[PDB]
Amino acid sequence: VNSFSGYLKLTDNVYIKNADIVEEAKKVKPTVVVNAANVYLKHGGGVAGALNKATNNAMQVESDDYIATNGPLKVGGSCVLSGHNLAKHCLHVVGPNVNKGEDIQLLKSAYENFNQHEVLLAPLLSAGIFGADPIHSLRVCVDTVRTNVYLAVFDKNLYDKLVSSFL
Ligand SMILES: Cc1nc(Cn2cnc(N)c3ncnc2-3)cs1
Repeated sequence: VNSFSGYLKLTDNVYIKNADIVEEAKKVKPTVVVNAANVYLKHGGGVAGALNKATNNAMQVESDDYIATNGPLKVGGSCVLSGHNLAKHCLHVVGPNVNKGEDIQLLKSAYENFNQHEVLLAPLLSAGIFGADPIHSLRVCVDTVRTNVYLAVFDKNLYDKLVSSFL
């Protein structure tokens, strides 16, 4: 048993809910929240800007020290940093940004990072302002992640579309 509530079950291991990932993290305090990061860990908008704002910018301060030491992530890569006030850990995962001309084939590599964690609260990678088709992102998630993933979709209209179209 875990503390996640109100999720639709898609598969053996994938669950989904219409909720802001920020509001879900505050309520659950999961072991791992996934950030939809970029390679610079510059948390401007989408899930990164919203998560970072909820940490009072502590996520960005920690992230800048990480980049100063290690350099940028790879597209498709990740790093584990603090979850601050939202979670034990934040897994910063870089999905391809379609709008940036980033290769969509890297989305599977991005979701493979989730398999290093038994349970995660996560957004749909490369969706929203990263420009990918969210229906595709959900399919790659279900076909790639083997650990237990609780997906938060903030947009009501997108949630209803993802559920109705899910095979
Ligand atoms: C770059 C990306 N944006 C989203 C959409 N999205 C944006 N803002 C939030 N606070 C969200 N919580 C859940 N999903 C959210 C997915 S990936």
